[PDB]
This record gives sequence, structure tokens and C-alpha cells, in this order.
Amino acid sequence: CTEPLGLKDNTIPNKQITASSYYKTWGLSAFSWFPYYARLDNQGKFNAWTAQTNSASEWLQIDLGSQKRVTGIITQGARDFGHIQYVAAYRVAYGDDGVTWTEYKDPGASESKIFPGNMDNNSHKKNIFETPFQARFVRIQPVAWHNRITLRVELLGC
Repeated sequence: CTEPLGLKDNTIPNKQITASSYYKTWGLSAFSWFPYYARLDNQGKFNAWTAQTNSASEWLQIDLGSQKRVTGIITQGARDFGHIQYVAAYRVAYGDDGVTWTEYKDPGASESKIFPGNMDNNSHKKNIFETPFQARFVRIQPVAWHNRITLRVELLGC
């Protein structure tokens, strides 16, 4: 139960990947870093999701399309005009209706777990949830970043 859930191979459609906001270089639609570009190993100039602002109130939401057992996550950052960008730490939340959420916590913990993220633009960083959760929706909540909040993702499970 550690299989890719569909982000990298486009099985999860673009409309199912949303975010608090997305970046547009100098407001040009042509320079959009759409939420649905946040797919592992996405190639090209605009190959990742980048939040409009660098705030801990930003989030990337993935609708798996159906309930799945989520056991892990893999992330990458990206590069924009020679500048390395990536999320260095993040929390995870999940749910089934897309409007109510549960922040991931170790059993008995009062604080949501903060997962160690990337440290560069292309290396894959995998985290395994010691306590898998069942859910249709998953959101990644950046807590720390380098230059910009930028992500490419893949969720693992079955």
C-alpha cells in the first residue's frame, strides 16, 4: 500500500488539484504556476505550483477522487529564473467532504506533526505516515520555505 495515487501520471485530473492561491509572474496569465502543475517530476518552465504569497496560510489541496488509504507523500521544489524554490517543512490535513479537515497528529499528540520537506529544487523527499489515514481529500500546509512556496507532489497509498 505504497503505490502512487495518481498525481505524477495525470490520472488525477487538473480540476481536482486546487490551492489557496497560485502565482503569476507580474500578473501575466502566461506566467501562471497553476496548482495542478504540482505533480512529481513535472518538466518544463512552469512545472510546479507556487503560492501567490509567502505565507503559512497557503495550502495545496488534492482531491484523490475517492477514498484512499494514504501512507506517504513525496515532494520536490522547482526553479524559476535561476532561483531555487521549495517547501522546507509542512503539515498535512485530510477529509472526505472537501470542507472539514483533520490535521495529521501522532496518536495522543496535541500538536499537528510538521514534516521535513525539501532542501533543493529537484531531489525527491519522501515521508511515510507512521499512522496512515483514510481520506478522499488531502491538503499540504507549508510551514517553512526557501525563496518561494513551490511544490511538485505525489501521494502514496492504495
